[PDB]
Amino acid sequence: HHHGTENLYFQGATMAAQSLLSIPVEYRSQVWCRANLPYPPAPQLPIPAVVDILTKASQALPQISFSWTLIDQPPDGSLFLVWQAPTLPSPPDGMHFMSNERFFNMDVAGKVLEIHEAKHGFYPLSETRTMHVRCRYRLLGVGFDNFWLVHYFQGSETDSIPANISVAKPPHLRRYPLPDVKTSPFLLQ
Ligand SMILES: [Cl-]
Repeated sequence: HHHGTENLYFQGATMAAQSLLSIPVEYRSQVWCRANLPYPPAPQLPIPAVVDILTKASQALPQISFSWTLIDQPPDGSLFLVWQAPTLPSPPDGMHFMSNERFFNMDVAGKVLEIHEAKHGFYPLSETRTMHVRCRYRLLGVGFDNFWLVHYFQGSETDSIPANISVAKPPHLRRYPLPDVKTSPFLLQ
């Protein structure tokens, strides 16, 4: 009646469900399911690098843990491996955008790579011009459909445009300060 779509994804994911239930209800919509790696930071990745990173993560999955955690204003270079349903909205990350996220599809070795590219990213508390890009990648048909590489990096000078939260997406500033909510680790395979 509120959770039918989420429930589909937690049929098999019991540990992940148990961990989310340990979080106060008001923060359950706010957390990412993020791998405990962490990835070394990187500039914008070549497409074959993206495909290799997701492929290696799919092969290593039984030895990689995840925590529910808040992501906020990550520095340029930040790369995360996340578990997320493609039919649910991305949780907040403190970034706002002056343009709509664009969805591209590439064929790589007979597989679909999704590229969700959000240019014109800004941090409204500290930026009056856009300075960032967020990309969300996933690789389909390799048994890793609901896992994503999320990458934050510096925008080009030419793409920088005036920023104003009043017309940005998402439309609401998140509430600060953030609570400490990071769960103990769990497995997803
Ligand atoms: Cl637009």
